[PDB]
Amino acid sequence: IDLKAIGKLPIAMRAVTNYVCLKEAYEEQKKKAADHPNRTPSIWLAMYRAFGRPILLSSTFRYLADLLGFAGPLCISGIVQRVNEPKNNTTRFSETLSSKEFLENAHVLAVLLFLALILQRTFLQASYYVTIETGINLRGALLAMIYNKILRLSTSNLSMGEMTLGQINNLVAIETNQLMWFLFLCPNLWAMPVQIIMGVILLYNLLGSSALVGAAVIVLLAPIQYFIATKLAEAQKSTLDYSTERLKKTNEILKGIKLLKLYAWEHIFCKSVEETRMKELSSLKTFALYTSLSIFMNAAIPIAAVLATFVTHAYASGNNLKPAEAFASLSLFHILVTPLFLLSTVVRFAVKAIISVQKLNEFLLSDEIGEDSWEDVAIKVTNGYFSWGSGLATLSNIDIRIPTGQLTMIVGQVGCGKSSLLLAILGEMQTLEGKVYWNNVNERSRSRYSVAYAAQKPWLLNATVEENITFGSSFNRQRYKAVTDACSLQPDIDLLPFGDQTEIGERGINLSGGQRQRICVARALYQNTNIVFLDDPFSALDIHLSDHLMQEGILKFLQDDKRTVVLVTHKLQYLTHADWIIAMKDGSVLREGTLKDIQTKDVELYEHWKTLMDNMSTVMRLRTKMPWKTCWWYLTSGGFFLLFLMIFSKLLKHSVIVAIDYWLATWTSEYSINDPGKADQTFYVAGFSILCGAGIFLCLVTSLTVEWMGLTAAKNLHHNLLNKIILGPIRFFDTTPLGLILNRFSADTNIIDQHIPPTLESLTRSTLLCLSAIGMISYATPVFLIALAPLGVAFYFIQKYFRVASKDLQELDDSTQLPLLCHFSETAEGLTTIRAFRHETRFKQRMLELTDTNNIAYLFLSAANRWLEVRTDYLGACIVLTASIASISGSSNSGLVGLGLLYALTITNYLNWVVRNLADLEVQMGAVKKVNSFLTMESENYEGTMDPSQVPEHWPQEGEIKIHDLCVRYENNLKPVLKHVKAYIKPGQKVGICGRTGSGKSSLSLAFFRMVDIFDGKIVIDGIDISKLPLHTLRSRLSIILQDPILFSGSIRFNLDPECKCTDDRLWEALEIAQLKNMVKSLPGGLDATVTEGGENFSVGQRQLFCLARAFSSILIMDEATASIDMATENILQKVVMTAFADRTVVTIAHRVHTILTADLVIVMKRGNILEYDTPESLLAQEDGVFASFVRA
Ligand SMILES: COc1ccc(Cl)cc1C(=O)NCCc1ccc(S(=O)(=O)NC(=O)NC2CCCCC2)cc1
Ligand SMILES: Nc1ncnc2c1ncn2[C@@H]1O[C@H](COP(=O)(O)OP(=O)(O)OP(=O)(O)O)[C@@H](O)[C@H]1O
Repeated sequence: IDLKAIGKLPIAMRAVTNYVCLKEAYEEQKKKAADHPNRTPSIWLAMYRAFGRPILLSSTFRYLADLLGFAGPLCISGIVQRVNEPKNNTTRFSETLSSKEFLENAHVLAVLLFLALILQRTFLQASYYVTIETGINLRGALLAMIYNKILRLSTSNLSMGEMTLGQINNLVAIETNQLMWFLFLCPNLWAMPVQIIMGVILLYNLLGSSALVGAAVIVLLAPIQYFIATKLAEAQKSTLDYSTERLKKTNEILKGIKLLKLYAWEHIFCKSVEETRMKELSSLKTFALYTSLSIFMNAAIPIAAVLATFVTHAYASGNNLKPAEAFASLSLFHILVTPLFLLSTVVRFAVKAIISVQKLNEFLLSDEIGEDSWEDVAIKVTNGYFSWGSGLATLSNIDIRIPTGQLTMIVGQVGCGKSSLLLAILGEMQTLEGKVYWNNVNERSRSRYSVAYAAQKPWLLNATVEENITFGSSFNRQRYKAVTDACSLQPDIDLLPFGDQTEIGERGINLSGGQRQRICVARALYQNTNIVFLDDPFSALDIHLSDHLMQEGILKFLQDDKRTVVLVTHKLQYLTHADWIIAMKDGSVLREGTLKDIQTKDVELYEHWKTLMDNMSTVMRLRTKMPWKTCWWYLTSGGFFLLFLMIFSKLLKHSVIVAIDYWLATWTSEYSINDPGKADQTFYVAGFSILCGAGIFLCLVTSLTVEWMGLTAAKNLHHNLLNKIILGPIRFFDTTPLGLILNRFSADTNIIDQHIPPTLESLTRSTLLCLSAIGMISYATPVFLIALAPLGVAFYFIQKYFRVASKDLQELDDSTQLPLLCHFSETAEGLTTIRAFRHETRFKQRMLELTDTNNIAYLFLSAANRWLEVRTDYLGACIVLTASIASISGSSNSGLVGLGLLYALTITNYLNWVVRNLADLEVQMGAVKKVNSFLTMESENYEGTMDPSQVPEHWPQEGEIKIHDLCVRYENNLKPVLKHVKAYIKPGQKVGICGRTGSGKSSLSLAFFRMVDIFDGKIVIDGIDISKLPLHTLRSRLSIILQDPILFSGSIRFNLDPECKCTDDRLWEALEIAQLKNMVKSLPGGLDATVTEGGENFSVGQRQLFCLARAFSSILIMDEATASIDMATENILQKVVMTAFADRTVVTIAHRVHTILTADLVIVMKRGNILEYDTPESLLAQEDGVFASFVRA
């Protein structure tokens, strides 16, 4: 694969030269515009003179190539002119003459055509290859500048709080890509008239008069596509917004798989979501319509146009048209039509580039100056003003110099200024107004080169945690491991699948806010030249009974070391030696003292405080013809007249166009001067012109056919997913990550909706047209059948090479763009988190490598495409020479040679289209196959003769269930239980019972979750067989509680999705529970209130589902309250007793006394499962019952 092949030109245009050009251009812009500061409000009027890398070579070569190409058809006309044979009556001598008769000879013209074709193709490809190699550089430059102005300026930002991710939202991939594409496409806009005008002049010169009327039609046909563009863009935007709504709803739905997999809300939660898709589907249909129409515009106008000219042929009154006069005219028409689509694309591209550059100028001209205005002491200020950045009059009359090595902490939660003052001390905040002085020596950035900082708003790297803490220094096990073990991350030690080197942070493994603050303080610890600066890091993530432990680890770490260590915390848990304190209240620090010296000043301040206290052979070797069978699956299944109608229609239209050409040949076949006459002018209008309507009609039908098929398949494919995974087995869902499933649901549905149809249409059109042309060229000369056989056949092998080669390069590209954008994700996301960490300049060091490391692969892919195009062009030129030589040797008639040469010139260009479309289809279908293999697989059957049983909510025998006795080793690949634990429970057991870790999880999962070979045996449960309960409805009757009850969506506003028009959820079944009372009884949100992905965001009064409200099932099952307030848990227990009035039986799973302390009826267990029934807890102590529980009792 050779993912990182070579930089091979990092000096040329990677990082250094890009800045060396763009910065100088900016300097020239500012210096010149200084004279007219506001008379002319330009932005990048000097963006022309930005590089010195000329683009004039591109335009010059392009103009030369266009002239040669447009000349070619005149050579075709010459080669057809000499068809008439005027000999046997005059054979001039013309001895030794050179320029006299060198022109009209056929063979010399043919060789001229070959030379011109090769030269034009080569010049064109080389010129815009060079242009692209410059474009890439421009993109690198623009990015380098956006970073230079976003890194060392965007730290002290206060207006940016309106949109904190605006930069990483705009400049990520919408702007730079737009500018790179527009630079690579500019020559078309600059010199497309150089082709249109030239073609018009040639057509007027050789066509005469009957064609201009039929010629100027296409010059207006192109604006039809330019007009369709806007509507297509609007439809795409609407579809994108609907897709965003669908994606958010799907994320919410899929986030509760284990919760909904058995409750009464399994399928229903997707109902509207399904409609959502259908709803969104409607918008997609609208977009498809315009696209299909656009294809008709591109598939009909030429034919139509030429008919017009031939209609105006009746305005010429001539006998007929010389076959050497109109074949070349049609060739010119078929050549002119190419750059018009480029022009139409440029119509939108210019607007996109202008918008992007203006947005970039506005962003990079937004308070970026003044947001960075430039014994180890820094602070001596006599300011008449020290503004909170933009906010003036914030710190008036501030003057303080802080002796080092102190615990300076102005503890205060209200009006403290701890963040404003903390940022303004080290100069990182714009409080420099007035006069500021520093110490007599540093041992001009305001004396802060020895700073050290830790998070106040948490921050985690998008990489390994160990990387997140490496902090740009050495890394050896001794000091790092000692610091880590001072306050060990044991839960993080076991939870990370590869240690601290495993996934961590955003788009990685999650981390808690307490752990986040610990990580921040630890990365503060593993820093050198420690003169640390903190701004109250321990007011929220308080280490319970460990904040003192953390401060003692830090004691032996730095407070027993020679390094200034401070903290600006407000907590009184670690208040020992909290000597330094201030009373700012919108003022500077005017207080400083020892532990009791503050009481000397005797402020009401001290006293008051007390009162408030895998293999390559299985990937590469099987990569050849990768999607074939999957493509057959794609087309066949969901194709409404996929090939019954659309294939036949496409073939009919193509053959009809070929017959139209043959009819054009027939109309002017041989009657040229055999009959000037008056009745021979309109003979063939029923043989040639009468078919013209077919050319404008038949294709139009096919213009929708392919697209229509795709639309149907999309809905069906999407529906299949919902059909497949409406409900599923718990093993896979508890095994695989959620992100991959969400990606398979979203990205692949986008691909199948948007990109497959145009690729298929283009590939089919190219293949069929090339085949038709090959057939014609073989007809006109038998030798052509042999003559066109070998070389292209060899090309076939070469074709196969590309059919893989660039794909792998694309594969490299497919990953190459992942990291670099994340860089622009990180530095900006921490707009202030990386303010003054003494490594700001060092941020460029990695970016300037990444940019080149990616643009190198970009250029490699471009070069591969260029080589493919050149090879196709030369193969076509060879085919043209062969067919032309054969036609001129055979010399049957002018019509045959004209048709052959025109079709060869047509086929010259379609090979690149065919190859590119083949690659696109292969890659797209391979992407489809990733989720098309799991299209409808079913792994949870339901085949039971369970008779109709009423089974109301009544409790038969208090839910007596003892069905496990010496449980066997479980199976069915669903996290089996791998031991033996006989089960024998207490029927009338109200309160919960302590349990061992060995079987606590197994029992918790065993309350309702299915299993085959787990604990089968003698059973007495529920009055119906455990295995014979109906799979249609019985599983809907169960109930569970999540480990830490999280209901992300509303689940209250629309909680009456099943048949409950109870009209009592307001205050009768919920307020009495006293946990839902806060959100219901005394709340104005109402019976229709929702919280976005929150089970604990806005619902703190009842994190668990309201048990009484659901009983406005009958079996209640508990879990492990990981983050529940003990008082609230006791209140919920009182509500549980209120429910027990209707239940009087509850089983729970717990291993700690905090959840198993209130036992009223319990059992005496065996190794983790209940062994016998016994109320007394002391009896359980004598036996093996509660010894592990006794470890706290
Ligand atoms: C100058 O050009 C044209 C001239 C005429 C017409 Cl009517 C269309 C174009 C055109 O289409 N565009 C403008 C400029 C342009 C862009 C790409 C190509 S390319 O050779 O097809 N290369 C790729 O597309 N991708 C590679 C792979 C990695 C990404 C970047 C390069 C060729 C040219
Ligand atoms: N991003 C911001 N938006 C609005 N006001 C701000 C911002 N940053 C600072 N301020 C202002 O600066 C003043 C000083 O804030 P201070 O440092 O006391 O907050 P804090 O004590 O860190 O907050 P917390 O107690 O939650 O940690 C506040 O009155 C606040 O209005």
